[PDB]
Amino acid sequence: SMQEEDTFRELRIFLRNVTHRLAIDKRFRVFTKPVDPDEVPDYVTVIKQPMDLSSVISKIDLHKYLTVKDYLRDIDLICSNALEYNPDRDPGDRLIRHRACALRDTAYAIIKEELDEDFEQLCEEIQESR
Ligand SMILES: CC(=O)c1csc(NC(=O)[C@@H]2CNCCN2)n1
Repeated sequence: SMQEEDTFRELRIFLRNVTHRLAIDKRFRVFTKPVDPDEVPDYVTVIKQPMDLSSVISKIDLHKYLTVKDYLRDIDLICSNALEYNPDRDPGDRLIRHRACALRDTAYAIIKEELDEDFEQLCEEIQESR
């Protein structure tokens, strides 16, 4: 319905705002763009499903997210891909793991503070109806 499309549009506006606040954070620069194969050649080999904040923005605009849970699955994928690719005790790995966990924690905390639980519930019920 037209009312339901307004609901999903509000969700997209919210998700773009959260994603922008993550993308401008200096700690998360490594997560803002796909990994360059010329720079990191073993990445495409270890990580089967890459995800980054620019790809998240594109999926918002393609109406791929109908609930915040769909969005958080891709935030969680950014984080879990980073932990998987950086498992070593080396400081370069430890730094990215710390940033990856901060990205995930920050996104969850913004959503917990700013997304109305009834709004998310409405989104889920519209989605379950289609
Ligand atoms: C996006 C992401 O997770 C990513 C991008 S570069 C990188 N890891 C490194 O550059 C290496 C890995 N181990 C050797 C020392 N640091 N991880």
